[PDB]
Amino acid sequence: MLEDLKRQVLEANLALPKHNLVTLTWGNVSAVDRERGVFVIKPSGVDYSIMTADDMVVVSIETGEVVEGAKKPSSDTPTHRLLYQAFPSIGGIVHTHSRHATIWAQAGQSIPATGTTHADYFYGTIPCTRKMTDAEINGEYEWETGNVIVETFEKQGIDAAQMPGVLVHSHGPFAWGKNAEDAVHNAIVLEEVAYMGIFCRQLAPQLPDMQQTLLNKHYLRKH
Amino acid sequence: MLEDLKRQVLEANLALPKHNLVTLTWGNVSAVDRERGVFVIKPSGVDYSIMTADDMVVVSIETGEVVEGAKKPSSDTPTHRLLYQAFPSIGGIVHTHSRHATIWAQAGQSIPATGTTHADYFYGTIPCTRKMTDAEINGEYEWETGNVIVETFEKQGIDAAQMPGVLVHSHGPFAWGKNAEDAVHNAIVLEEVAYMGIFCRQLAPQLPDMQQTLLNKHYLRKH
Amino acid sequence: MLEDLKRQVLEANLALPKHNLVTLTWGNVSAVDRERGVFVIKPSGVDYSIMTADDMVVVSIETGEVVEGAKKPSSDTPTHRLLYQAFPSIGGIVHTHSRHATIWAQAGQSIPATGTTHADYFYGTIPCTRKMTDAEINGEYEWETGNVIVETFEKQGIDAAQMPGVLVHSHGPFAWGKNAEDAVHNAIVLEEVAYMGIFCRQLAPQLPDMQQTLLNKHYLRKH
Amino acid sequence: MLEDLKRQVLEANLALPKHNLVTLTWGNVSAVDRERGVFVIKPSGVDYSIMTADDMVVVSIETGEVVEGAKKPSSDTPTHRLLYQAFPSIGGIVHTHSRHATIWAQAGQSIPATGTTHADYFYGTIPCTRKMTDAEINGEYEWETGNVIVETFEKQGIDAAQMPGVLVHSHGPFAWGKNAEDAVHNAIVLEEVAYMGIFCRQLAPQLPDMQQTLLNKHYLRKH
Ligand SMILES: [Zn+2]
Ligand SMILES: [Zn+2]
Ligand SMILES: [Zn+2]
Ligand SMILES: [Zn+2]
Repeated sequence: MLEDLKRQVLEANLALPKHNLVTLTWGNVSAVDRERGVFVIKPSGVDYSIMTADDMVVVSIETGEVVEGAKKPSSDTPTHRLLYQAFPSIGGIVHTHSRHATIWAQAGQSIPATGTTHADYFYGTIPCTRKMTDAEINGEYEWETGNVIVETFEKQGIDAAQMPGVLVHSHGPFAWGKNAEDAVHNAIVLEEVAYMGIFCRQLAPQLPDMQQTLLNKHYLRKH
Repeated sequence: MLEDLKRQVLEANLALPKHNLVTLTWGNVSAVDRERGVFVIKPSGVDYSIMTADDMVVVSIETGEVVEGAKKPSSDTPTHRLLYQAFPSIGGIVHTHSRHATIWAQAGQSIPATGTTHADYFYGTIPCTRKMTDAEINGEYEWETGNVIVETFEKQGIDAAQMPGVLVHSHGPFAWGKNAEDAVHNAIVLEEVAYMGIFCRQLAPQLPDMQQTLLNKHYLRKH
Repeated sequence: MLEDLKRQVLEANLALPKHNLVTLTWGNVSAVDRERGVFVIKPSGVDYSIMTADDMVVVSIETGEVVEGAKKPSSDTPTHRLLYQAFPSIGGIVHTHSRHATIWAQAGQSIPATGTTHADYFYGTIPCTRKMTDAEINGEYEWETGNVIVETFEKQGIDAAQMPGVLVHSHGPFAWGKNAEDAVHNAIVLEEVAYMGIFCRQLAPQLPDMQQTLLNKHYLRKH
Repeated sequence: MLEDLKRQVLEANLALPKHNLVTLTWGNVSAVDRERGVFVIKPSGVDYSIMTADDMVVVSIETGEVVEGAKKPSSDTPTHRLLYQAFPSIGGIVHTHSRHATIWAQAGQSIPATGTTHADYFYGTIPCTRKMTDAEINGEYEWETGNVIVETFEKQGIDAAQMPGVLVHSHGPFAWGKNAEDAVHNAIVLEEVAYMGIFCRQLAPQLPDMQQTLLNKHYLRKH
């Protein structure tokens, strides 16, 4: 019912292993169609090497119910849905356990902006959420994961439109963008600055965050 | 005599270099057939690029004697055999010297669970064995290596069915699963969490193990 | 108007992703033609996988105006131009955000010469610039970036002909050479010594710079 | 005049980039023919992608003079020659600047045996030479590099037949074996244990060298 969207989401998902952001069947990408009040997401239980546009699943933003698709949607669907509802500006969402972004997530630390590479895509510190409560973990887990992300941005006054990424404590990264492709790009850059962030810290443990002026020059220039 | 099993084991072995879990001729995979009281394992002295299903060797679980095969079985056969005998639930075993899991093994330290990636495959700390005694090293080495692994799980009260992996002090990782393929997957994830475990420790040297609730949510959800 | 030069610059740019010096669309290479008072540089907004020799842009060294080309030149053109004007000897320039060189840049530290690998291409410490002032960042940024590089070499008395590389604080590496190809080679070696520099420091935090005699033997031997 | 040897040496050299032991034109492999009193080595100034068996150069062990070949021999020829003369048992030599072995070399530290991976190929600590004197550096450099290696093994009482590798302070690794292929294998394993050696140290800074019994079990088993 949204063949082109399914194609985009299919290609985005296929891009995950190509850019070494994932292994086995981890990761998932989705793209939204606000007008139709629905979003397309990777299916659960399908290898990337067999995946076809038909395997993509269409889900209702409002009810989280599957509108079209023979396969079961990704188990992360609730988190995606919550995010689309909470952040109006986003059009695509990417979830992976890319090694270095995940390393920061497991360490429960935020990735500070120390380079223009980072400044070009994330306006400031890429936030890491607080740990989830037992109530949250044992309740509607995936949906609750989404709430913890939204809470992180709200309590810290950060605009989801200027920070297309977040690290979920002890879990991994979540990125988003204008569309499926854009989200994938932010996901790869997120992994990139996560990697460089580890070693530049090692070289300079007391390195201060980059100059606000430089951060502004780069982020505001684009966007 | 077990053509399909030989095919599975052949493919599993071939997967080792594809996933960069090994170099040269290191590593070996085997799968069991309880009813026939036998297991199929990689041959010793054969490059992965020349290996064929016929090269796989069939070995008796009870006697450790070669039941069928023109080639010599992997020198690690005794360890595999011991493990099949000791852990009834396992159907496949993988041994590699994958860089990061091996780094932990040489450091003689256990990989703590600090992420959901880990929680999805290993129910808790991936154990590292104690050093082997000179008696053990100079006796039936490979067989004794198997005993040290079993002893590790017993003295620490860990269920082999919930912890499909172990690190042998100063040597390398050993993984297992329901079958050849499943064992290979656990082997690759083991390497993965080993890698992330190194750097998340660097970022947070005092990082506590992940929340028991989160560990439970993830491991118990599957399995 | 300089088909062969465009070919060289096209190939050089295409080499960036091949040698894993870049991702997405980052990076850019240019080569000069002193006699014609012009230089050819990568275009802005074109994927490496679609790039053709026609996409290359010809720019005036003196006016920085586009002499030929349907596409917009790289946003880094001003930095390139400034460098060609300031350093007469250079014939090619490469800019990338290659992970390890960039790690040093974000750490704001210079890469010391600790190996003959380094000695063969850089005569001494590969300099990292000071931070740029707000005036510089908010003025003609790219052009000013070039000035900060030149100032670095002048105040430190380093000959651009013996040090084909520099790290721009919080940004990334810039390399150059006799031509497009030569610059690319220096860029890859720069990344290489940046990588080894990180870990040899970890192994030996108090390691002194390599023997001046060894540095001289290697650099002076070639060049 | 030794077509088969030239083929072997050609393939060995070509293996260097395949196993990521080198970049650009670094590295070189040679194999000897004691009876003919000559050795075949990679040529200087030829890309790996263009190299053919004819490009290999034949050199006299006794005079170091080129016996056959249109191209100039590797600038490292003297070091190779010296080594063949000093160590009768070796039949092949490999020199590379493989990242991790080179990291140890630049740090001027020896790689301790902490794993069976290492034990299978190197009987003990892989030695790193002392720094070379100015007299040595400014004299017959390459030949002198060979002398420093031999001196290292002699003063430390280490048998070249049991330690197919060495690190030259501030330079890089040198490996050898029964033949070209065997030397290449030792070179790749040397890089491997160098890599793991870096991080297992990070995990366990006070980790003692592996048990002598385990080292013996593994090295003596083979060889
Ligand atoms: Zn996840
Ligand atoms: Zn082993
Ligand atoms: Zn840049
Ligand atoms: Zn060298």
